[PDB]
Amino acid sequence: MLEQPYLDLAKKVLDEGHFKPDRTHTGTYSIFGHQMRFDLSKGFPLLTTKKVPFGLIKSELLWFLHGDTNIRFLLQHRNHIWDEWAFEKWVKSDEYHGPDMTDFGHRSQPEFAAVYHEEMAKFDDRVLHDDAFAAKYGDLGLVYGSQWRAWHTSKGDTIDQLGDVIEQIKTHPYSRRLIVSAWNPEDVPTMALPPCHTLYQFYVNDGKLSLQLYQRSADIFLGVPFNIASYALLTHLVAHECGLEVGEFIHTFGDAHLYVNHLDQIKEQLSRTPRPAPTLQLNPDKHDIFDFDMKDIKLLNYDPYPAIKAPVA
Amino acid sequence: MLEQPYLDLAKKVLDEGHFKPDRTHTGTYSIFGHQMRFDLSKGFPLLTTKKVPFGLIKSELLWFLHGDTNIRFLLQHRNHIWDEWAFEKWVKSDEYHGPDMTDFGHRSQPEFAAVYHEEMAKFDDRVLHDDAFAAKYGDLGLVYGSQWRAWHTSKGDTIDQLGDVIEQIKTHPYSRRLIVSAWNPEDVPTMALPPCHTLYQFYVNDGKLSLQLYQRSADIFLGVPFNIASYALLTHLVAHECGLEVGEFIHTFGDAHLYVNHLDQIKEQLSRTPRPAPTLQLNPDKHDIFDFDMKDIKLLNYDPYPAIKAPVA
Ligand SMILES: Cc1cccc2c1C(=O)N(c1cc(-c3ccccc3)ccc1O)C2=O
Ligand SMILES: Cc1cccc2c1C(=O)N(c1cc(-c3ccccc3)ccc1O)C2=O
Ligand SMILES: O=c1ccn([C@H]2C[C@H](O)[C@@H](COP(=O)(O)O)O2)c(=O)[nH]1
Ligand SMILES: O=c1ccn([C@H]2C[C@H](O)[C@@H](COP(=O)(O)O)O2)c(=O)[nH]1
Repeated sequence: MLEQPYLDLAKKVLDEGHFKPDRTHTGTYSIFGHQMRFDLSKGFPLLTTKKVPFGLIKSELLWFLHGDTNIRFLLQHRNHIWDEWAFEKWVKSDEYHGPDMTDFGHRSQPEFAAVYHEEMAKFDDRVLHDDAFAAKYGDLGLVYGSQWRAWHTSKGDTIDQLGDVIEQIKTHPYSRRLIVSAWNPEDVPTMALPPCHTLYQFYVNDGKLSLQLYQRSADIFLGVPFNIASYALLTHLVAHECGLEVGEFIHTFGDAHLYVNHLDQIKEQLSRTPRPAPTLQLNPDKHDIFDFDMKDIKLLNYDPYPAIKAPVA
Repeated sequence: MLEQPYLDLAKKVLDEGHFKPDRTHTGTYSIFGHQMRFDLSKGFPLLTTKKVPFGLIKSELLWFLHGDTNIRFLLQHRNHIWDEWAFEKWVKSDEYHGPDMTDFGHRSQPEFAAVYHEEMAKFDDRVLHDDAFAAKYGDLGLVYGSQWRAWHTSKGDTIDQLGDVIEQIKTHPYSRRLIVSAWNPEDVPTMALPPCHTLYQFYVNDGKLSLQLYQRSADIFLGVPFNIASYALLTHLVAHECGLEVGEFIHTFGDAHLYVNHLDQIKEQLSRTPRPAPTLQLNPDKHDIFDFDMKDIKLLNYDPYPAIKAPVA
C-alpha cells in the first residue's frame, strides 16, 4: 500500500530505535538517517490509517506559496496550526495584560486549559479584525513563506527562491541545482524554530517531476503524516505549473523520532489496515500555482480511520 | 564489506538508472534519491577496489577546516584538485597574455594537452611564490572554507558556522539543529559551482557521533569515493574534538549518476574484490581540529587495487 513506508518507519523506530533525550524534556525513541519513497503516479499519500485533514494541509501550503507569514490568512480558513507561535509574542509582549500565560502550551496539558482557550479566542478574533494587532502579533516573520518567496539578502533586498527554481525547471529541467532552502545560518541561532523542513530538491527525467525533502527532525506520530502530504502536494503543484507528470516524493530524515508519550497511539494505528489511496485532482485550466485558491485543489476518495488522541509533542 | 554500499550504488545505476541529459553535454545514467550507511566503528571507508589517495583527501579537508580558499595551501601539498577553477580566472582575466585557453579543460581531452600543462605549471609556481598573484587568482572565494567557517551575513559580518555547531554538540549533544550548510540562495544563481555538498547534519546518541551529508549531485565514478572519505573523515575529526566515539556516516544523494564515458571503468571495478578496511588513527594528544596538521591524521593498512583511467567528467 502507498503508505506502507510510513508504517514501516513507525515500526522500525518502535523495534530498533534508541532512547534519546530531547529539547522539550519528553523522552523520544530515535533513529538517524532514513529514506521513504512515494510513487505519486499510484495515488495520493494522505494516510488512510489515521485521519489527516487535507483542508488544513492545502490552506497552509497556499499560505506558503503566497509568501504569507501572517496567521490571519490561516484563521480565515479556520487553520489553527500556527496560532501558538503568534500567541507567544502577544502573551510575552509589552502590550499584554491578562491572566498568567507563561508555559502556556506546556501547562495546558487541566484547569488552566479553560482560561487559555479563552485568551486564544480573544487573540484570534483580534488578529482577524484588528489590522495593527495582526501586523504586530499575527505576523510570524521567518517562516516558510518568507524563506521560499522573499529570502533576505546581504544587500538589503529579498529573493524569490521558489519562483526562480520553477523557471529553472521550465527552462533547464535537467539541472541538478534545483534547490529550495529554508536554512539561514544568519537566522537559525536565535530563531523560534529553525525550519525542520530544511531543504528540498526537484528532479526531472522523462516527463516526470520528483521532489526530495531533507527533514532535519521528524515527530513521527504528529508531524510526519502532515509533512508527507504538504510536500507531496507541492510536487503535484510544481509538476502542474511546468506541464510535467508526477514522479516520486522522497522523504529523507535526520532525527526521525517517536515521542515517548505517543507509543500507545502508534501501536493502535499499526493494527489498522490501509485503504485504497485517494487521488489528487488539480484545476486543469489554471496552472500558475502562486495564484491558486482552495477550490483549485481537490482530493477524491479519501477514507480515513478516525483521528487518534495525543498529548502535544 | 564496508564499501559494499558504494558497489551496490554503482550496480543500481548500472541496471535500473535512466538516461538523463546533463549540464556538461556528456550523457549520464541517473537515479534520484539514494542513501548509503557506513558504520565507522568497523574501519575506514576508503575504497580498496579503486585507489583513492588519502593524502589528497586530508589536505583538502584541512584546507576547509582552516577557512582557507586559496589554492596555495593545496599546492604546497601538491594537491591539484582545485587548480582548474583558479586557472579559469587567470586565463579569462584582463591580466592574461599567452596561447588560447578557452574551453581549456574541455579541449585538453590531444595536442593542446601539451601547451596547457605548460601554462598550468607557470600558474602554479606563480601562485606559490607571487603573493599578489596568489591573492587575485589563487583565491577561489565561495568554496567550502568560507561557507563552513566565514559565512557572510546580511549585516556585513561573517559567521563561523562549523565552529559554532561543534560547541553546540559539546554543550547540547542531543540537539536536532546541528546543521552546517553550504547553500547560499543569494550566491548560487551566479556562482561557478553551487556546492554539491549542500548540507550536513550531526547526531549524538549514547556516546557516538554520526553525520549525514545531503549531496545534491554525485559523479559516481570520480566524485563519490573522494566524497565518502572527506565526510567520513570529518565525522572522526568532530567526534575526536568532542570526546565521542564514532557512529555512522550516512551519504544521501539527490542526482546520483554514472557519466556515459565511465561505464567501462565501473564494470572493470565491479569485478574487483573488496579488501579488509583500513583503520583511522587520530592524534590521541591533540583535540582541537582547526589546529590539525597532516601528521595528526594517519590511515593504517590501506591496500587498494590500482587507479582506473578516466575521461574527466
Ligand atoms: C512547523 C509548525 C509550526 C507551528 C505549529 C505547527 C507546526 C507543525 O508542523 N504542526 C503540526 C501539527 C499537527 C497536528 C496533529 C494533530 C492535530 C492537530 C495538528 C500535525 C503535524 C504538524 O506538522 C503544527 O501544529
Ligand atoms: C568540488 C570540486 C571542485 C574542483 C575540483 C574538484 C572538485 C572535486 O570534487 N574533484 C574531485 C576529483 C577527483 C579525482 C578523480 C580521479 C583523479 C583525480 C581527481 C575525484 C573526486 C573529486 O570530487 C575535483 O577535482
Ligand atoms: O513540520 C514539522 C515541525 C516540527 N516537527 C517536530 C520535530 C520535533 O519533534 C519538533 C521540533 O523540535 P526540534 O527538532 O527543533 O528540536 O517538532 C515535525 O515533525 N514537523
Ligand atoms: O565534490 C563533488 C563535486 C562535483 N561532483 C560532480 C557531480 C556532477 O557530475 C558535477 C557537478 O555538476 P552539477 O551538478 O553542478 O551540474 O560534478 C561530485 O560528484 N562531487
